[PDB]
Amino acid sequence: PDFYCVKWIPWKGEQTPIITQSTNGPCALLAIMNILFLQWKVKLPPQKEVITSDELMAHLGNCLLSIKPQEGLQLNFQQNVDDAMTVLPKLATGLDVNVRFTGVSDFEYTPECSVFDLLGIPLYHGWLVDPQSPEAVRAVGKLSYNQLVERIITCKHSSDTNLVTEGLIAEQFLETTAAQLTYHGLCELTAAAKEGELSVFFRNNHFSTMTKHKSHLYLLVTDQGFLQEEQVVWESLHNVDGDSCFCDSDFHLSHS
Repeated sequence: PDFYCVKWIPWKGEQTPIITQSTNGPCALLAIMNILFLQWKVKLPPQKEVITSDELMAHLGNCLLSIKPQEGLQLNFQQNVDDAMTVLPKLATGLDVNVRFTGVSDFEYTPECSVFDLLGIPLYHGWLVDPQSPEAVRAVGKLSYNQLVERIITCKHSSDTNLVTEGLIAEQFLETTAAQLTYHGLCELTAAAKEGELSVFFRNNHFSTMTKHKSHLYLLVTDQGFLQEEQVVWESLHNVDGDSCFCDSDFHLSHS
């Protein structure tokens, strides 16, 4: 959990490095930092076999601090920086996000949110309510999965089944849509999702590098296991659940 292993993969023309989580924690630095290496925003000596939470960290800070501003955020930006810079070292350990269920770019604002909101990197999650189920739209509203828990516990105690009825039928929406994704979220995600531009995906307090390529949603292979395999580069999110096909950089299929 201290060091990290480099996959070294031919991508977009040249030999490009990438990082592999084996521990598989609430680990979002590997997920962001990855993006930067692809974007070639951070170059690594061709040599490098390994890298530390230390290396990765300081690499990101020089990368954030090298953002000159774009006129939304004006001197609002100047605090967006301070916010992020300060909760930067947080990313090393891990970071909960309060996911909203309204939309796939909808969260309660952590100040760790500010790192993405500054690196022009989108964050998305799959855990959306289904307007193809009316009770949720009403019985969940704009509440978040840290604010819905607080609320379900309030309803379990209200002597008024008018608002226990909700408190039951929220308990449904979790003790069912456990996998933090719905078919609905998954579809709606591809909707928002710009082709070919890389992003980050939240699920079960766990972070993934993402993209849409030929209008399907393919993630990266942050798994250390498939490691000598340069051609094994993207897994699919073609499906609500099941199995996924693997690819080389150019999104051609590959086999062990």
